[PDB]
Parts: sequence; C-alpha cells; structure tokens
Amino acid sequence: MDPNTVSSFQVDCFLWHVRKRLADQELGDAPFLDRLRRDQKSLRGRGNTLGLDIETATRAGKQIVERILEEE
Amino acid sequence: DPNTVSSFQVDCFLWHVRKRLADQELGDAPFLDRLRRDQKSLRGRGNTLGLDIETATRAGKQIVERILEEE
Repeated sequence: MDPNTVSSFQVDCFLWHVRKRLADQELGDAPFLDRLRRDQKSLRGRGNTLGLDIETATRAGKQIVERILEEE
Repeated sequence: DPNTVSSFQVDCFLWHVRKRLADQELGDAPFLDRLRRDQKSLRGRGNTLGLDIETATRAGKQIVERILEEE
C-alpha cells in the first residue's frame, strides 16, 4: 500500500468538505455542484477500495490541510 | 452568475492547496494526474471568464478561510 494513496484520499475527502461548505453557503455554481455530487460517489468508491471510512479520512485530511492553510 | 466567480476562485485556491501537498511528496500517481489535468482546466476557465488565476487564488483563500472560520 503506497502511503501516498492514503494521504491523497484523506486530502481529497477534506477538500470535498470545503467544497460542500461552499455549496451550503449557496456560493457554488451549477457545474461546481455537479462536480461535488460526482466526486462524492468517486470518494465512496475509493474509500471502499482502501477500507477507509470517509468521515474518518475527512478528519485526517483536515489535519493535513490545516498545516498547509496555517502557512499561507 | 456571481457563483461562477466564487466557484472559480475557490477552485483555484484548492488547486494551490493540492499543489502544496504534491510539493510535500504526499500525492500518489492519480492525485498528480488530477493536479496536472485540473491546472489545464482552470487555465481554460480563467480564459472563459477573463480572470487572472493568481488574483482568483488569493480571493479563493479568503473565501475558504471565511467558510471554515467556525471550524
């Protein structure tokens, strides 16, 4: 198991949450919302393959992305 | 649509976040493929909208920090 595959999934799960937050705030346009729906299905598939819970991976992704954001 | 501008700004910033992670050697091959393909799409979107990516990226940072401010 490539450790980068796990980190990539965790990051993608958190970035999905960020985008969902944009949608919740009614700031996503129609194509943005379609990417959001389609990517959710994609992440579900990836999580299944990896044996990783999406919510758990999202939290892990948050910690990874938080360290990028704090250095911005 | 103003949401088209906001969506582009957020997408630019999130691409930058993904690039940062790739720079940190955290990306696998599909992650890197997506980063590279998406850079081309964002450049296309920037042309369609007449918006500079650098500027939209900074605006995106502000939107993201604002929508995550309570988290």
